[PDB]
Amino acid sequence: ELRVGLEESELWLRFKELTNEMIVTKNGRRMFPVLKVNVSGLDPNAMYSFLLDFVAADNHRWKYVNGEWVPGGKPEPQAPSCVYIHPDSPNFGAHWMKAPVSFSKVKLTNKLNGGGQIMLNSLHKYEPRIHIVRVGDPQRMITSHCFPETQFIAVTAYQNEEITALKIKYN
Ligand SMILES: COc1ccc(NC(=O)Nc2ccncc2)cc1
Repeated sequence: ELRVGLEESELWLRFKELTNEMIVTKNGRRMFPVLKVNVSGLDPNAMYSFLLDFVAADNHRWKYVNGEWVPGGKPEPQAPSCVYIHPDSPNFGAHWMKAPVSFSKVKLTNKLNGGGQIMLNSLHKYEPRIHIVRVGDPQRMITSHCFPETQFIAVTAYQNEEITALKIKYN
């Protein structure tokens, strides 16, 4: 069976229990933690591309009030459908399964300033989602995994000083 497992889930849950935050900027900002997954049950002989996108978790935005994240208004129009193509794409199942698949280079932005960056809206919650696309397939078969442990709010600046401190402590 195809299995995609989250690497460093215990790390992710340390941020998740504070409510996790990722900085978005004009020129784009790498994530911490980095999304990494382990893969078993691909055809080692076949070729596949790895794609990553970020799904809006809620029909509302968030605000940090008295040290607490709370619903903070009605959402902004959905961010334009940005997909990050893993730079190893396309590759053999053997390649993707031999070591963890890391999205270390993905950049999160609040401006449509190109550069393969992902456009997010500040104060909105997103869930990372990975797609495995089989190359040369007339059925264009795609499998999609979501990672609820990796949920975060996009911010132009950190709200929770504990998050600001965790980020320094573990990075
Ligand atoms: C809850 O206690 C934990 C403490 C540490 C981790 N993992 C961790 O820090 N990983 C890491 C890897 C490489 N560079 C920096 C950090 C998980 C749980």
